[PDB]
Amino acid sequence: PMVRVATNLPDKDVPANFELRLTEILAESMNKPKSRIAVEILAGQRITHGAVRNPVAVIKVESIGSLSAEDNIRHTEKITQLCQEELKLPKDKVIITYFDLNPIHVGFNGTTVAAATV
Amino acid sequence: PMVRVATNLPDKDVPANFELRLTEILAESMNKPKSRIAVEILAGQRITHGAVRNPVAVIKVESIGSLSAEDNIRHTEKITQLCQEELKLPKDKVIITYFDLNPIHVGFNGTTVAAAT
Amino acid sequence: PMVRVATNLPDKDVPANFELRLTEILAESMNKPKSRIAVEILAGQRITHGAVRNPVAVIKVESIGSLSAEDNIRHTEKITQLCQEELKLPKDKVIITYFDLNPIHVGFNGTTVAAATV
Repeated sequence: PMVRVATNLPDKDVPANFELRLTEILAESMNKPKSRIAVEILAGQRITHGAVRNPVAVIKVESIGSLSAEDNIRHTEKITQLCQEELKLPKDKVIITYFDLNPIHVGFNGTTVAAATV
Repeated sequence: PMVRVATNLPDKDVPANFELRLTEILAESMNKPKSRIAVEILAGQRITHGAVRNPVAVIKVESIGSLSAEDNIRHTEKITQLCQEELKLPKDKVIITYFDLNPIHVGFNGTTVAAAT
Repeated sequence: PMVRVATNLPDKDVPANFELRLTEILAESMNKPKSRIAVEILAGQRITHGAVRNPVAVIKVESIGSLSAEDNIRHTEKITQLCQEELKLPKDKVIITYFDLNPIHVGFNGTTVAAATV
């Protein structure tokens, strides 16, 4: 999984261990190994939501599978909870998009995932 | 809807009200509430186009619906016009990608849009 | 094609000609004109992979076509090679996602690509 978290909160408010907690949470929720999870944090961004600069997080999650309708309810609960605890965001200021990728559309280790598997 | 605007133009050239105008324009063009539109601006970025640093804006629009073939002509006209007026970019330096998302693939307010609707 | 390269390597380690080389390589591999290739570099980013801050590159490639199963093997090899030569990344620290866009979903020159073509 590849995760991008963008917030208008300053970097100061995103704790040093946030990426590590998000990695653990998604490893468990998605049944994926930590060694295949990347997290990018962009803080202090110019973001509006509803045309106001209230604190907000916009999150993108890409994965090959583990993104069923039921799975995404669980991932959303867990990610939203982490944002509430660590960033003090309200739930209506956490926006997540999930991209369920075909293995022919992911390169890793010098080839596609499709070309590396049975 | 979630909109990301990246440009190699300096932040100076992207006026303070750009996000607000883009919000209004897309609320009207897509028939969605302003309160459900997020805009991210990344200015002063390291971007090339044609392998040199000519001014460019690269825009991503994610939405559940309101992204039909006909809709996207309209959105493109309006977004491009705003970039012409406010950033002084030519229309061939405004590149937009639209992602039409299934409601099971969007989390908001602690659950998926599908599960809430 | 619209290409986004995010790395936790400092900007210093991403040479000034990286975008130019990537443009040429993808123009050739994807049979697309240089004048329709944009490359964004985000360097010095807060990125973890496997919950560590080891050097990593996360790359997104969007295009109308030129992203078949076979094409993507080739693109992955060439992009990974460039990252090895210029950024000194190991191949298991280069992650690429490919998005194959319908022409109705791309705005360019003030209209959609679909609306501008035969």
